[PDB]
Parts: sequence; structure tokens; C-alpha cells
Amino acid sequence: SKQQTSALIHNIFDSHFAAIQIHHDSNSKSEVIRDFYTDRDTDVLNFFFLSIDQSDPSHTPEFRFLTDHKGIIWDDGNAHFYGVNDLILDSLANRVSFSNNWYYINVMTSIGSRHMLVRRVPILDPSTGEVLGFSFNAVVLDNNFALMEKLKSESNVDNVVLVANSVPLANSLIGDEPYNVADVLQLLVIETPIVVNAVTTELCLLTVQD
Ligand code: NI
Ligand code: NI
Ligand code: NI
Ligand code: NI
Repeated sequence: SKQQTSALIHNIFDSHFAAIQIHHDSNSKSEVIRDFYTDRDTDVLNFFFLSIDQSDPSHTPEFRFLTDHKGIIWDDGNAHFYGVNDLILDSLANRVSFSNNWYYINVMTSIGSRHMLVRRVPILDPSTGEVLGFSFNAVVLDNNFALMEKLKSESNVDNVVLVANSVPLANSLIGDEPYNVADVLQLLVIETPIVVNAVTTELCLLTVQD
């Protein structure tokens, strides 16, 4: 059924972000993060995240950063791989102005538009009951082959293409099949719009069944 396929795709997609959010919520309660605010040892913080990520590599964000009350105090260096500089990191932090939910952000980078889901959670100081700042996780959708692979496999379809309006952002194609991404855009092809906090974004997932 076409509707079954769309519902499955929607559920798999949501499940990926749910898995990351469970991690994000748990990590943000760590004394390691809280202590970083005072002692600012980046090697300790990076080694902490490195250990977690390697234990569950398929449910991890592309990059992380931390803010205090004034601005960014740390990032994991990975944002730069997506054309994001310090000024753009600053803007992301300001764009995600509320906690505990994924927001879809289309941001201009040094290499063009990048399309992300970004979430922030507060870092509580349990000595005072005040918030020290926020922890952010960013998922970069563009060229996210691992995500597309997961979407294709877990939905038992032949291939998937992610688009923003009309423009392809990512796909699962091997390169040897009788069709390419243009053929899929311009075989049973189903369109599943992506909903983020009940708003229909410009993002759509296209499944290909042969
Ligand atoms: Ni999963
Ligand atoms: Ni940097
Ligand atoms: Ni949903
Ligand atoms: Ni097939």
C-alpha cells in the first residue's frame, strides 16, 4: 500500500531523530558537561563525546556545540566540515531559541545552502537550580548517505531521495541502477512530506520501488 509506505518512511525518519534526542537528553545531565562550564577543558569534553558516539555510531549528530549566557563556548570542530564558520554557529544558536524540540533550519554556508535539524537542551546547575547555558545537536541532511541508507533499508524500498521543494539534497543510489536522481524527480515513486513539530516543511522524502 502507498499509504503504508509513506507512514513507514515517516516513522523511520522520526525514529532516527528520537534516538538522537534520547542521547542528547541523557548526555546533557552529565557532570562532564556541567564541569566544562567552569573548567573549560576541551580534551576532556571531546573524549567524553568520542566514547559515546563510537558506542552507538548510527544515532549521532553531525555536530555539537555549547553556549553559556553570552555565546558559544565550545564546538566539536565538525561544523566546519559543512562550511559553517564561527559566525554561522553563532546564528544557529540564536535561531534555535527554544528547547527540547527539533527545528528545521536552512542556512547559508560557505559552500551554499545546508539543510539541518537542530535541537537545544538546557544545562542545569543542580547546585543552584539555574541554567548555565545550552547544548545543541545538529543533523545535516545534505549528502547524508548513512541516513538515506537507513531510510531505504528499514522501509524495504529500492532507493530514497530527499528533496527541499524541488532540489535533491541526498540520496541512497549506488550509481549502477537503470535510473538516476533526475529520472526520479523529472518505477513506483511515492512522495512523503516531512513534518517537523506538526508544520509541513519544504522537505519531502521520495521512495523508489522497482
Ligand atoms: Ni535506529
Ligand atoms: Ni572552530
Ligand atoms: Ni512525525
Ligand atoms: Ni527491487
